[PDB]
Amino acid sequence: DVTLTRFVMEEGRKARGTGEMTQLLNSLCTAVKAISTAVRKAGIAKLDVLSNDLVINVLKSSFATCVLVSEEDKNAIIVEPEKRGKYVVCFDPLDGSSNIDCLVSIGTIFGIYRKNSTDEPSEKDALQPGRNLVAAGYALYGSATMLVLAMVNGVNCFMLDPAIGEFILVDRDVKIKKKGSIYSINEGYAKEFDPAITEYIQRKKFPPDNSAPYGARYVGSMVADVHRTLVYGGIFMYPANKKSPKGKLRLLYECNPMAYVMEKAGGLATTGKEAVLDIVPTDIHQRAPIILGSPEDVTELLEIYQKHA
Amino acid sequence: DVTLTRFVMEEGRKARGTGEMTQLLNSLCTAVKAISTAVRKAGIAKLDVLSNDLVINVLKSSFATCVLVSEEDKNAIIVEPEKRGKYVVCFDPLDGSSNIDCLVSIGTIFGIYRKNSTDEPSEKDALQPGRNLVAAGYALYGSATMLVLAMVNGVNCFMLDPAIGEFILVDRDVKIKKKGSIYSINEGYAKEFDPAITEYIQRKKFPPDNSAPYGARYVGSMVADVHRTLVYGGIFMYPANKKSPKGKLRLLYECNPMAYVMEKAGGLATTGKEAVLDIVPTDIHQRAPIILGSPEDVTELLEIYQKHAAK
Amino acid sequence: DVTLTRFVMEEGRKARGTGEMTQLLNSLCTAVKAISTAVRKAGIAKLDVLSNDLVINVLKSSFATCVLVSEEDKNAIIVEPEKRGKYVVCFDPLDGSSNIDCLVSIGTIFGIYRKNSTDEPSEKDALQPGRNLVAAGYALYGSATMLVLAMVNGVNCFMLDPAIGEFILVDRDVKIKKKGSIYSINEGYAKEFDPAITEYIQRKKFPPDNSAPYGARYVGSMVADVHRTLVYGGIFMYPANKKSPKGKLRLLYECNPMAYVMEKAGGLATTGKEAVLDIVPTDIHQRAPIILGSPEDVTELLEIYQKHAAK
Amino acid sequence: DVTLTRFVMEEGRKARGTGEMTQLLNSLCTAVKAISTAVRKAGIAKLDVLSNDLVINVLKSSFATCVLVSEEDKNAIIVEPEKRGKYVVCFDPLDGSSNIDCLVSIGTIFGIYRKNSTDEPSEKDALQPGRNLVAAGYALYGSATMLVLAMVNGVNCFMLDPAIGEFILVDRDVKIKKKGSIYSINEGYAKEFDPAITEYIQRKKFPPDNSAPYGARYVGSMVADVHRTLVYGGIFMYPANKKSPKGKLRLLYECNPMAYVMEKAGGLATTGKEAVLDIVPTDIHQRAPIILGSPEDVTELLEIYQKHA
Ligand SMILES: Nc1ncnc2c1ncn2[C@@H]1O[C@H](COP(=O)(O)O)[C@@H](O)[C@H]1O
Ligand SMILES: Nc1ncnc2c1ncn2[C@@H]1O[C@H](COP(=O)(O)O)[C@@H](O)[C@H]1O
Ligand SMILES: Nc1ncnc2c1ncn2[C@@H]1O[C@H](COP(=O)(O)O)[C@@H](O)[C@H]1O
Ligand SMILES: Nc1ncnc2c1ncn2[C@@H]1O[C@H](COP(=O)(O)O)[C@@H](O)[C@H]1O
Ligand SMILES: O=P(O)(O)OC[C@H]1O[C@](O)(CO)[C@@H](O)[C@@H]1O
Ligand SMILES: O=P(O)(O)OC[C@H]1O[C@](O)(CO)[C@@H](O)[C@@H]1O
Ligand SMILES: O=P(O)(O)OC[C@H]1O[C@](O)(CO)[C@@H](O)[C@@H]1O
Ligand SMILES: O=P(O)(O)OC[C@H]1O[C@](O)(CO)[C@@H](O)[C@@H]1O
Ligand SMILES: [Mg+2]
Ligand SMILES: [Mg+2]
Ligand SMILES: [Mg+2]
Ligand SMILES: [Mg+2]
Ligand SMILES: [Mg+2]
Ligand SMILES: [Mg+2]
Ligand SMILES: [Mg+2]
Ligand SMILES: [Mg+2]
Repeated sequence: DVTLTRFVMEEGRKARGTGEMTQLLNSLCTAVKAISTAVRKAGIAKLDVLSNDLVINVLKSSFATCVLVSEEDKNAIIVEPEKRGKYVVCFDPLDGSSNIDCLVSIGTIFGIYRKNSTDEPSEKDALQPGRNLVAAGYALYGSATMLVLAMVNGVNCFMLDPAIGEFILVDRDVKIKKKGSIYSINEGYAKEFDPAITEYIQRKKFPPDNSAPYGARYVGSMVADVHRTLVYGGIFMYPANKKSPKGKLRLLYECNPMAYVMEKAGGLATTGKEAVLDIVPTDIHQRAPIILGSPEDVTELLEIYQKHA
Repeated sequence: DVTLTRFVMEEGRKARGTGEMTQLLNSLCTAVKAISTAVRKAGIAKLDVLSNDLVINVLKSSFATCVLVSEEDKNAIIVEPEKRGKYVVCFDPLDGSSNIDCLVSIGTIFGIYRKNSTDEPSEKDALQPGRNLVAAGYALYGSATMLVLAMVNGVNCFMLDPAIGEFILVDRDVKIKKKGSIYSINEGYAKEFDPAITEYIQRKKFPPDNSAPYGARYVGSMVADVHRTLVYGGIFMYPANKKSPKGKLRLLYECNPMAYVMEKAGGLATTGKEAVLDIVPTDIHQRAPIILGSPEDVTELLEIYQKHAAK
Repeated sequence: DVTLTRFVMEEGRKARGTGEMTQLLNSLCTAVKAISTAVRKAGIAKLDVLSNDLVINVLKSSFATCVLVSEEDKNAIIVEPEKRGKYVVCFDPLDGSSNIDCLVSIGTIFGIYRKNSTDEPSEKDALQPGRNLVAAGYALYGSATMLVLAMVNGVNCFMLDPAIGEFILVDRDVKIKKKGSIYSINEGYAKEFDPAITEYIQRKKFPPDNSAPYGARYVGSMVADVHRTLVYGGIFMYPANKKSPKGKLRLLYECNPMAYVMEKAGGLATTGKEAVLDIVPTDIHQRAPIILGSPEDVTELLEIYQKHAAK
Repeated sequence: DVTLTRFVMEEGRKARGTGEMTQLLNSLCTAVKAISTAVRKAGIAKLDVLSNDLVINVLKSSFATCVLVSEEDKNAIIVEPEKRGKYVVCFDPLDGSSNIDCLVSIGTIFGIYRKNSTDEPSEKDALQPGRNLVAAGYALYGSATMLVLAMVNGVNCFMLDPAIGEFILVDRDVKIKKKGSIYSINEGYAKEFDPAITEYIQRKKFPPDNSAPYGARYVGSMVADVHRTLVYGGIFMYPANKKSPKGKLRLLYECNPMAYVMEKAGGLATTGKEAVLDIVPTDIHQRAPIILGSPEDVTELLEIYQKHA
């Protein structure tokens, strides 16, 4: 019976916020419901772009933002002085484009930052390390629509009841299991994996200790593979290959938001040499290898890396 | 503008049917919508058991049914005499159990067969090779809901407009791509694959012709991985392993209906040694290893198998 | 559990129909859902024109239609030859215009007739007395959406479950109450009523038998006031006045279909001098005064009319 | 593009409210959407009571109330000390019961009050005159679902987009037309009307000045007849008859909330001798004759009354 609006509103009162951030989040939610309806093809009797147009618009109207970065735009959107609020938002309107046409789960990922600089708003305002995130999360358009919000005191999962257009709290304080039995990677790149990644895979299939082999799962949508990682445990890997030197997934709105959710839930997120949330961005569309999930599974792979010095 | 309701009514007419089989499809459709709405969690403020009850119940009220086989039931279900029809229906009420809790795509699989017999309806009526199907179909509850239906005439895809509860033809007389670039399998069983499967995988990662490697995709729900296979091309496979020697997927309401759809769409479906559609089942819950998808992809693998048997 | 889709398919079968007319109902249903969703303002974040386009378009794609008459069109619409069927359809796409803006109940009225002729389909095919209808029906977009359908066999009501886009039988073989207690008319035209209507009203407020006065109800939408009349009993009336001498409501897609439903349900429908169903129209947009509802109520009024003509 | 949540939230920030009232209104809205879905019979493949159970529950959880009065309960609901907020709410969960079964428009009416007394919460806390209302309004389940909210600075109309479960602002600052051409009453009681009511009707049908006669309309649901009055202008009348000496409609949750909406929109609401909002309630289920709508139409009838001294 507890709804996202009420949760968000409450959290607003504790913090003693002025109402801007709350406003922002209500706005986000609404955009998410408008995308969910669109993705379930209501009125079917473009998608990548509809999404973006929605997140941009509803965000601007929140009067809570000053800088926007979307995976759909070369340049940072600087907001009109008259709609200008204090937050910097980095979103991925519709994540999982390769999966759109085959009807497989796709999502929306976001990250909220606070204007640090005291100068005119600009792209550098979104080049803050993931560690500075105030809020981060995602909406999965799967069998059902779900919004996962992460904030300092934890990760919570709200189910969208499309009947009355309300997200309902379904999981109180998500924590990922210490150790899982599922691995996610696209193994199509085997020929260009680095030595650590290569050795890790072998262990998941031929465990030296003779334990059960991990199961494999890779939806092809970061948002779906990641959500499963949070919920079932296990590991997700989009490492840097020879064809994609710096990884494929993008730091600001794909790597950072999900890293934050992972740690806030007791998991880890690393590039293999460094915590993702600690990297200082040099480009709003930068890419960075990513490995995330159960603390023990990630740690194991890190040990292989240092072992490969 | 062409609704599924319209499509089936027209098809039944062109076939000069008595409407029983047309009723059947309508009922299967109504159930799909019902299952969809529940899966999307409308009214939230077990999913497998509900799906099953809906199908069993709808199929009975159809008055088109004589025998039913659910993956949810130890034994076939024989329809009471006042409600009997000439049709046998093999269904998997909700496929992709491992993905339910994590909100990934899941679906409903179905296959339909005419009674082959004069005698009291029994289990035996359900033990017909996939080649004998009248229609095979799957509903996918993914980003959007899709119902795919295959009949002697071809494969068609309909999207569910949840705004009006209607399925709308979106892709007509669908044909799978001859050769793809995406391979779908659970590599976790690697230690247990046979030499052919193993050789094949290596070949998707390290192509001898030095071309670009196939990309990998494996949702975990046979309805999801198969649908993508139909629409993007490529190949899907769930071969035999230790835990399941004979394959995991079930012949009657998993392999057969998908192999039917896949072949109507100009694709292949093999266990590795024979055509899935030609196996004569002897147990309604029988399992079978399966390889399906684009012709050149399954063929390449079949050649690896033949190459090993030939040695 | 009995859907409208199922009901019509079964009915068509029992009638041994070729399915054309069955297709027609399906198409009318699909349109109703479509109109409903628009009326409920889904996707908001002209209603009369949209309704019309939907119906005209759906009815044509049905391939069951030869001629169409819309209250929205100056002239009958003749269906192109490749899409022709044997059916003539008189419809009012959205009834209750005065109530649209204020969000009160509005609906869609329809009547269906077989072509009576050998000759090129024309307007003339639509000029058949209401007695000649195969089916008459109305969808009410009120608190909930309801589709009422009447055929030679009776009147049935189906509720729209918008969760699954399906109409569900809720009231079967409906029969209007013999005598009611609610009278429905626009008393604003009082200065212009004829002596009978006037006497009658006075009689509902000051009953000579000293019983309790009928209560008054008048929504302004003929679909709303008629539906209530069918379900609670009582009487509805829109007689002749100065601004409309011949009555306001239209014979073909307002009076006729409602009189058909009302009679199948054991009720009456008169202009005051004759049965609405028996008038032979001579203009597709012709008007007629109407009195309908419970038998004893319309009869009481008819007696007042006869009593004046007799003097 | 402006939603009820954002409007309500904003108004919250101007007033510099602590968030309780805002919370309350978000709660109300949600209850209203849950009733709308129920009334459109979603899941049909009791109503009077479902409604009440919803309004009670969601209101209690708002933590914004201390006293509730529903047309469905003999006694005032006094809220548990631990969920106790400062507001007193008077609602009519589902108005138009006689109309439920025939599918004709029905609604939900509410009125919000502020705890005046400093003693233990009790029924007297809801016996405040309508004039003290802080907020009042209604939700009409018609062809479409609409929420009309009235508050000190005006009346606004929000359309419920059932697609994404959001009310959308559709009318900025409602004002009723000075004069209408529609009258609403149940004329079935003609034999027990008082002289003023009787004479008024005659004028609407046989205007002495020979002008056009008013049209008649009476849905049978206060919420529908009243909403039409607001939107098209004209008059609505549920006068006291001989069979119902004090009127039928009830002061706290039927007469008062709609009076407030009417005045706040430039119209009038009277019992024929007195402004409705000025009556001091002596019972939570009291009844009081009501006449409301266009200022000129109501005033005309008042003149007949004083003329009938
Ligand atoms: N709705 C909310 N939920 C959680 N934290 C919030 C909320 N509103 C404000 N805060 C915290 O308080 C700060 C000030 O909020 P504001 O004045 O609304 O910008 C934010 O940076 C948050 O860290
Ligand atoms: N709706 C339909 N779509 C496709 N084929 C049909 C349909 N109805 C009947 N048929 C064909 O005609 C046969 C007899 O149908 P029935 O009389 O409905 O049992 C079926 O087994 C179908 O192969
Ligand atoms: N779905 C149906 N419901 C009721 N009667 C029908 C139906 N279909 C056909 N009939 C009866 O059979 C006649 C021939 O129908 P058709 O062959 O569909 O044009 C119609 O005019 C109806 O009176
Ligand atoms: N959301 C709101 N909209 C309009 N007025 C409000 C709102 N919140 C508070 N107010 C006004 O400010 C007072 C204090 O609100 P609160 O502290 O939230 O109880 C209320 O009695 C209202 O008169
Ligand atoms: O096909 P690949 O290289 O495995 O890419 C999969 C990834 O691509 C993305 O679409 C990034 O564009 C992610 O959403 C997903 O995780
Ligand atoms: O999890 P595994 O062993 O890879 O098997 C996955 C398969 O399980 C199934 O649920 C069959 O039971 C299929 O839907 C899916 O393809
Ligand atoms: O407003 P009036 O003149 O009372 O007429 C009301 C009638 O108008 C109509 O809209 C006919 O045009 C009917 O739906 C309704 O019964
Ligand atoms: O049938 P009557 O006496 O005109 O009552 C109509 C009124 O009754 C009520 O239902 C009050 O219970 C109102 O909603 C409506 O305005
Ligand atoms: Mg994107
Ligand atoms: Mg992305
Ligand atoms: Mg199942
Ligand atoms: Mg299955
Ligand atoms: Mg119209
Ligand atoms: Mg009309
Ligand atoms: Mg009530
Ligand atoms: Mg009431």
